[PDB]
Amino acid sequence: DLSRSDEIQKARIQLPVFGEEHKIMEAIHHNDVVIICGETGSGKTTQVPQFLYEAGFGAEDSPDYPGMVGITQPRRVAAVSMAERVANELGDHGHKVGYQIRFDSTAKEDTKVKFMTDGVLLREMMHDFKLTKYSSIIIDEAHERNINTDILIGMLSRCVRLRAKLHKENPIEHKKLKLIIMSATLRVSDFSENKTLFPIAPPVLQVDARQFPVSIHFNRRTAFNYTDEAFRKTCKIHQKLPPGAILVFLTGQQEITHMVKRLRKEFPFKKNSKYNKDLETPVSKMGINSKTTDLEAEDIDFSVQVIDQDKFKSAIRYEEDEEEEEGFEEVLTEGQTANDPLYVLPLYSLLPTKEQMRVFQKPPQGSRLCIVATNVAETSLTIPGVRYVVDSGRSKERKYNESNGVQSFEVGWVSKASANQRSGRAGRTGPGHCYRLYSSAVFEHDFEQFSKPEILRMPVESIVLQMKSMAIHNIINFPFPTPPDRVALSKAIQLLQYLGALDNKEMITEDGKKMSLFPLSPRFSKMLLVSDEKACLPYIVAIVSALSVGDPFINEFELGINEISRKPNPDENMDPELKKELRSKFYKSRSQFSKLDKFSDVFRLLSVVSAMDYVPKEQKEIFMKKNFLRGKLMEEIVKLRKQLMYIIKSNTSKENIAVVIRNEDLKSDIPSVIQIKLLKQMICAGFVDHVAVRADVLFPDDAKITNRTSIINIPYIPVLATRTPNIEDCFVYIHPTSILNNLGEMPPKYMLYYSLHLGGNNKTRMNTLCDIA
Ligand SMILES: Nc1ncnc2c1ncn2[C@@H]1O[C@H](COP(=O)(O)OP(=O)(O)O)[C@@H](O)[C@H]1O
Ligand SMILES: [Mg+2]
Repeated sequence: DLSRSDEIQKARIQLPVFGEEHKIMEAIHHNDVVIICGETGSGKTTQVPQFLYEAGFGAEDSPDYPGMVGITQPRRVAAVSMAERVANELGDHGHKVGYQIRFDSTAKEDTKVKFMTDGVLLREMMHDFKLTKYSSIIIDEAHERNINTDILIGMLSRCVRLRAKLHKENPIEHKKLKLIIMSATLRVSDFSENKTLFPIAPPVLQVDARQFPVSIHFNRRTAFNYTDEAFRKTCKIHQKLPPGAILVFLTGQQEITHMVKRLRKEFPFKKNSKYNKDLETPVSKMGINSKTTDLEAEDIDFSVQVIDQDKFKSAIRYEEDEEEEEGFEEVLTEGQTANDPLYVLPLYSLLPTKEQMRVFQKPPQGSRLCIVATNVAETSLTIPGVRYVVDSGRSKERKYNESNGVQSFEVGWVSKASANQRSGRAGRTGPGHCYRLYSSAVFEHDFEQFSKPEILRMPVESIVLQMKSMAIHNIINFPFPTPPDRVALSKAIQLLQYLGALDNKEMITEDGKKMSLFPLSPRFSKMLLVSDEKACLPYIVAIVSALSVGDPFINEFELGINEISRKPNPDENMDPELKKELRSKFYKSRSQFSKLDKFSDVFRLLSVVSAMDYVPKEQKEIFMKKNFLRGKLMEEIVKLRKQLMYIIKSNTSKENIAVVIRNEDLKSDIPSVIQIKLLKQMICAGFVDHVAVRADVLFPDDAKITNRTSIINIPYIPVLATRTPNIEDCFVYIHPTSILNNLGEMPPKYMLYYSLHLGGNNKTRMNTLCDIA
């Protein structure tokens, strides 16, 4: 027999999924694949595994369902917390419940209900595709559309098909597999209507959760300093409004730690109270890297966007086209004071497990609970008693810049769907309030309706590399929920081959696996991997960071000081002396960063970035102004170098003991001559498919050229280019801003280019990196 406590079984009957047990189990008995949709707090994660367990799934001599019940989460916080909750709810059967969030954790013997991440199950499928240890797999939180979730759903479609075939043949020897996909929303047509996933559409069950009304309060304007605004709003809620918990939505650990410290200092418990160490978080993050667990966007610090208040405000100035703050008309109730202690706790994915469990316990009497969380608390779990939500409206998400191939992880607006999901957390126990730290205008105009599936926010070569690191062989025909185009997939496989991440039979190499460990686009990952020779790693880190952020050099044409037009075509129609003096100082400044190498634009980049570390704080602006630099880009490059250094150091160890890096660690020696030649080979490894040979070499005497041709007129041809019936439609040229223009000597024979550019219609121009010998 199974025996739960009175508290437990009475909590369960309130949950809307509990009431639909009948329809759910009926569908599961009649169908191998079932989709269940229900809002957060419905009881999906806690109750469906219990339904299966009570039905005999995993029972030690079940004739049809002896395998475990596996349930995946895209979020490891949810995996662990919801495992602990289900173990509690199973009473004297709770020992059957375990979890696994690390690759090399080996789970308990008697575990029959197993919570794990996405990536854990993907890895188990490498050793047993059929997942024979499992009677049922629940893919949870699918509406988040993380890349591993999409991949797992495709993999499981094949697995369930195969298990059904084998079970049809011999049911004593091969058991069926029940696949259940669970979603917070109805947006499941990429699963339910996808015929390559499910030839026969699975049933879609809807659970009708009862959410109390939540009053939505927009701020009048949208503050740039959202952490200060959230602190301010949280204090006002706490001091004026009746009992109930506060959930604050920030974007990452650093912000959360700082905000929790401010709140504890503002509303402490009495001096040397026991509670002022139940709140202590002596370890800000667990030792974690990509070798042991699947990094989530939230965990990765690699941001390339300039933060800038002026740019922010001008981007949203339409809100200035149209008195008290709304949502503060309720008052304190008896036994409350404006200065009650705040039982404030952090909640983010890097948080140690024992600390992350504190958020479900009741606050001590006479205090108010405040959870400062990332969007882990948006749909993946529920904090009891939340009456007030404070929404920064933002999150850290993966982004892919199509124009330059840079993958990064950036703070930006969430979708409207996500904002509404955040608000809803204030409506689980009773009517509540959500305080959005942004205007109704900004919400309307700049919050996208729906967030893009992560597969659409990735370099396709990253998608392919991840699947290949999971030993998924057939990429082209893989049943994606949202498939990339076959052409892009083929090109991505070929790129990974040029990078040596896939071999000639399209299988991952050892260097491929190492690259798959990095959160960067594979060209950059490759350059960092081959870089640990002759103390060259820091130079490559500087170069990758500069390329990721962008060109900090303001050029003559942007300064409006060019003597000759950018383009030679003769179309369209104080200041002079000053312009000539500006040109003088500009070419001097440029030359000052061109001393490491005479042919290589990438090394003038390295040069400014290196010089930047010797310019003390009070010189930055003078430095910037004197050198026509984009100071915000330079500062961002400093920050990114430090982030990337942390990423590498965290990867060297198995357990992360990487130390905070300080600005003084970036001080570089200027590279030696052989160091420079080597850097050129490393960069070339990242861009092997981008070499351009002077047309006069491949074809001498068959094409025009003269003694005094402008350098910018000297034709190059990318070796991998598609020769056309009329050839010259395919040549490319050196840009007039490059270092090469100051040669006079003839330009190199083999040049390495970052990319080619066609806007600016004279001719296709090269964005040059360096020469190849
Ligand atoms: N320690 C706990 N962990 C998780 N949920 C808890 C805990 N204690 C109580 N609960 C309650 O259990 C319910 C869990 O619902 P859940 O299964 O997470 O729904 P869904 O997965 O559909 O969002 C919540 O309403 C929450 O209030
Ligand atoms: Mg859930």
